[PDB]
Amino acid sequence: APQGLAQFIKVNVTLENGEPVFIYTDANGQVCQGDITVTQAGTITYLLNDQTLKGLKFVGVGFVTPFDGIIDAVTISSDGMLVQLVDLDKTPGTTKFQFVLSNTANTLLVLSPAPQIINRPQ
Amino acid sequence: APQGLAQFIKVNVTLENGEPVFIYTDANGQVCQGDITVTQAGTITYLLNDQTLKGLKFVGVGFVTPFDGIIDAVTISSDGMLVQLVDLDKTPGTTKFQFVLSNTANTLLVLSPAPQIINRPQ
Amino acid sequence: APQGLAQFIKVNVTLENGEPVFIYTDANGQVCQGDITVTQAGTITYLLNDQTLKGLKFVGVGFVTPFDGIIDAVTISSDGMLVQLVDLDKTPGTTKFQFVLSNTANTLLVLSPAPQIINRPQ
Amino acid sequence: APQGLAQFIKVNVTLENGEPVFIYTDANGQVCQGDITVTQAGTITYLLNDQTLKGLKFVGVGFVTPFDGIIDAVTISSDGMLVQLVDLDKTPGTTKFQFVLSNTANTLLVLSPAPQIINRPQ
Amino acid sequence: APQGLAQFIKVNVTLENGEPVFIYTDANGQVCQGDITVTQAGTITYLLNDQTLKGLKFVGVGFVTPFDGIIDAVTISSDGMLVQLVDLDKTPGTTKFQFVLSNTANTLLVLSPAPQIINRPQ
Amino acid sequence: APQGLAQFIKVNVTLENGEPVFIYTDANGQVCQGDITVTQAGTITYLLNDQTLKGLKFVGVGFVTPFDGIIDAVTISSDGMLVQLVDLDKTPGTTKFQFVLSNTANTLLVLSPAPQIINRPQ
Repeated sequence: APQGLAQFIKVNVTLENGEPVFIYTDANGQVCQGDITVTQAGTITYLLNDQTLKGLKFVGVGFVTPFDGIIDAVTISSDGMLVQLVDLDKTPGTTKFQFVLSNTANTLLVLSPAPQIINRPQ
Repeated sequence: APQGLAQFIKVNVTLENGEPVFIYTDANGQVCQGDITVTQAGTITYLLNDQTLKGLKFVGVGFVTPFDGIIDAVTISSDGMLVQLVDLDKTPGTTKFQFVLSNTANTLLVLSPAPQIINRPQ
Repeated sequence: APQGLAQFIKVNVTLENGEPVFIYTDANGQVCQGDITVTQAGTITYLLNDQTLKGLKFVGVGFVTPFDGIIDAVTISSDGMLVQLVDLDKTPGTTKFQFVLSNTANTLLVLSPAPQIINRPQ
Repeated sequence: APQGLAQFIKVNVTLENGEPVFIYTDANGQVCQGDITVTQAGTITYLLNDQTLKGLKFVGVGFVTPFDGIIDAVTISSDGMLVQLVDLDKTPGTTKFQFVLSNTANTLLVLSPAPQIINRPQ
Repeated sequence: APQGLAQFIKVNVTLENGEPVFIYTDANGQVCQGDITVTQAGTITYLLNDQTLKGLKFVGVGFVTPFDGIIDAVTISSDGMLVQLVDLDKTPGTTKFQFVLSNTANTLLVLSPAPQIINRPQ
Repeated sequence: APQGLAQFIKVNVTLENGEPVFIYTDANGQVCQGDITVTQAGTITYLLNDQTLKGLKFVGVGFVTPFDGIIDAVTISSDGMLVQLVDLDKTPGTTKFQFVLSNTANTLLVLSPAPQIINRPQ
């Protein structure tokens, strides 16, 4: 049976001037800008590396256009260290998303800036 | 003992072209742009009026600069229909925030565009 | 647009003879008896100061007559340190409530004794 | 190995004058007043029969003196229809408790009036 | 009114060769094999003694034949240290179950091997 | 940067003789036996197709040997319709797992029979 592609990205979070900075690294340790092109059905797995000392945990992935069909589903691990996106790459187009995280310093949710997902169907 | 100000805003959510649109209304039914100036300690209470048929519920309020001290705390009701912000208005400045909501159509979180809170301390 | 009043009360919890004692303090540090008169629409914000070493967290606010309309809604912060009441002060009358808290020593919920809210509509 | 006693009580909840009324029934269908004497180690199982149309669910059992040792633990089912108390009946004495329930009409927790548990150790 | 039997079993969990081993002990400290015969209506209370250093907590009790009527309900404590089974012992027969636990080392759930419950109605 | 393989399996659940039966189908609609061989790093995405009318939802994936390193992580969607496994395929070997699901008919968790994951590292 046919298998898609699994992409793996680390979401490193540091503090600069007291506020979070999101740095994505790829499977080669390279800092990457964060946008992703999806060229066939598959998954995107994000691992949190929280270096802020603010107790960050993922609570989900947010979208200003959540019904656009670019991302089919979001899954989250029980410890808030992993989120995975399912992208079946049938609907062509682009969508902006932001990571949503809790923190242990206060009761505000933390939002990343928004990368883009770009779907290029087969 | 001294009492602050309680502001009340309705967060109306409709769908246009299949995607959510956030319309804030004030205590007089007037559509307001959404930014808020806080001029003394108090609270901001947001009531959800979901007209999307997508089962929206608040899950919190997100911030790209969550440690800036403009908003002290966020509280949420058990039904996801209300969120309240505590703003003690000691730290002057401005912050951008986005509502974070779940929906019953898919597993993506929904983000509003970002209003600003502006603190003007006494 | 019209703004209500925001009241702020600290819920200090100590142990005496091994059991919790609830002491409310107002915005001037004064110990207050705990009952509140509401004279216009607004909010009541309760901040937990747990000095018991029993890991108390708010889980909500309970009522023996929960459908009486005196309190419209309860919101809670993710860390269990804040609860807020919405009181629109349309329904005149009085209601008794008790704080409900979890603790880390055992699996029993902790209840405060019951203050009263008294609504005096405009 | 030695076995304790398992008691079973139904917590029937009706509305009278728009507000909840708690009626306990025993294993013979008899209305009982609600206080329980425990004369050896065992469990007390409470089954909710909600006839209010307000969507009641147990969320726990609350105590004003939660560290008194009369009740050792509370367990709850995932549907909120059952709560069980563990009473090892080593500590003699009495304690007052109140059921704590959520409802689907509003975000206030519902509290029962308080029965007593009376421990008479072997 | 008629009272059933309350059975109490400790679920001791150790690590051998890096993996969990479940050892049940009865009310006399005796290691028992784990299967239980139920001869009248009652409850079975399982207390977790986690000696693995892996932060185990019960999250429930699982069944491959969950609709067979042998066990009527499962309740769980808020700290994950206790699970209780309600067995009304009307339906005669046997069922296999496995404890389900979370752990703090990873995001996989932990399953015990399966004991049997055997119902012998009165 | 290097990309792994994403496998997609549907977990169809029917009732036969009142009890759940798990039928896995692959990306071609073929019924498959359920065991999976993993030959490089990647993900396994399981979509629930519940045809039981018992309101099944995934709550996680359980393991009798959860620290064996074959599966690195489990993620779950908010609606309980998807679970995903991360398998980095560094640790060679095999592990047995069972799906864990809640249901709306009773408070017992539902367990599948156990497929195997077999890791063959590159």
